[PDB]
Amino acid sequence: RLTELREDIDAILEDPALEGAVSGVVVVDTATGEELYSRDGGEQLLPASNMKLFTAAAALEVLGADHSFGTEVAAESAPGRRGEVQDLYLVGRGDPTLSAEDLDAMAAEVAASGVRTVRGDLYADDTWFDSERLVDDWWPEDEPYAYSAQISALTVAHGERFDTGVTEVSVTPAAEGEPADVDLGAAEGYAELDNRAVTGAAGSANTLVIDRPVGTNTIAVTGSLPADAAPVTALRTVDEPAALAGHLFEEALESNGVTVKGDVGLGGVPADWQDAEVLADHTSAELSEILVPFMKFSNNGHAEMLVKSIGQETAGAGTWDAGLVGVEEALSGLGVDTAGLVLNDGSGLSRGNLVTADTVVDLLGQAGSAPWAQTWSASLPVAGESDPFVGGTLANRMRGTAAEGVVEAKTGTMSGVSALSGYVPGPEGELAFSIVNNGHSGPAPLAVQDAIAVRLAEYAGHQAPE
Ligand SMILES: [Mg+2]
Ligand SMILES: [Mg+2]
Ligand SMILES: [Mg+2]
Repeated sequence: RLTELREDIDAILEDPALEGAVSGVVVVDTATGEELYSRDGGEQLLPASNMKLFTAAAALEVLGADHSFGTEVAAESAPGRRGEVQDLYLVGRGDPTLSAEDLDAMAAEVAASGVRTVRGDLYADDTWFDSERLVDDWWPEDEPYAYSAQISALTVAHGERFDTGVTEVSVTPAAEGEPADVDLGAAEGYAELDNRAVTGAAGSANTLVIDRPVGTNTIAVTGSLPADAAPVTALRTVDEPAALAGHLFEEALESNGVTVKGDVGLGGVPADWQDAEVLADHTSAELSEILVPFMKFSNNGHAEMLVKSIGQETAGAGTWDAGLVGVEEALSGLGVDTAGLVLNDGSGLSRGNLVTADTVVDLLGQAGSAPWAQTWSASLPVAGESDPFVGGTLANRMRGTAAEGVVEAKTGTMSGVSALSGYVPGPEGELAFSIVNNGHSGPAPLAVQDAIAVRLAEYAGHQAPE
């Protein structure tokens, strides 16, 4: 039975899509420790978003499943008879799920505290983390796109998936020959608009492009949107997420009847403030709950903020250098052998990351016996599940196979890198597997990955739902 499995996986790995590729493929029975399959398990390879497995485990170790994140509003003293304050600070301590609505609610609280006039300036304080926005080896051509959002302790998260440091751009066709309409979303009045896009003839070709040119806070729209085309909506990153948070808060205060006389900018609560008066605050959901949108949808921003939050907890340092050492030490303390690990970020976006399939499987086993095992597993994509908050990045994979509803695994794909690692429950055992592919030059080998996970589900004793 074991020999059949090995031959079938051998055969799957002979696929032409893996031409020139190196593939770490390890399968283990977690009840015994029996190595069911091992090929190039000690080989160092880029994990892409499989890196988040390491990040999430360390976050749960260091911060705890019950950890929550805070945001506050502070003035030098409370408002008095006149209901006045001078300068005002919006202070973020790394909430990756802070919404525009959360800002309105804090603005309401400011007003309820007796503030009627902010006489001075409004500052956005993101000093809980450093101001290093992007990892060294991240590619600047990726910068406009949501997965490459700048990292800040104070950032507005968009939508139910909580994509941080972005605005939603909507482009709507007008009459043929007239410029297309561009709505910048939350960044209206913050980001600059360079709209060069025109409306094309009905039935013409859609060539619309939405950019943020490198080193600018300009949304540049070019090309042609057909008069009969549906509006085009895209998430685009902004420069300095905290300053957008400041702009949005300004508008919320005004909206809530608080007049702001001064300017909006970046700044930290002054050292010489004797006893800051906290006029409003907000507390995020607990980490266990945050893990779900983080891991199901592979949120890069969440991982990096969690890394800087680890640095804060272990060292009082909201930085990648401290956070990344914190991840390694946490993993060691969990029992994971971290010899093959090279940590350059938390998300896996960095091409400077290295793992081995043996290390991933090692982690999968150690996480399984950790007190937080259940919140950890609930965060992972479940193969072929149609509800996006359940299926995640596996929503449209392995449907109508034995893996559907059973395989829990994390994905990770970029140019020349693809990975799938997780668990296979069954009337036999809860198998743990890692598949890491590097070096292929066509599409990512997702079908090869699916084929292994399905064979494993079958080996485990499962059948396709019909
Ligand atoms: Mg706090
Ligand atoms: Mg606005
Ligand atoms: Mg099944």
